[PDB]
Order: sequence, then C-alpha cells, then structure tokens
Amino acid sequence: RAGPLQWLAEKYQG
Ligand SMILES: *CCCCC*
Repeated sequence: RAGPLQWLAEKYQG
C-alpha cells in the first residue's frame, strides 16, 4: 500500500 489513504477514501464512500 504505497499510499494508505485511497482505501480509506473508498471505505468512507461506502
Ligand atoms: C479514492 C477513491 C475516491 C472515490 C470517491
């Protein structure tokens, strides 16, 4: 995970 943020953004929008 070269940027632990994208997955959180997806998670929030879900
Ligand atoms: C990075 C994913 C953002 C989707 C709303």
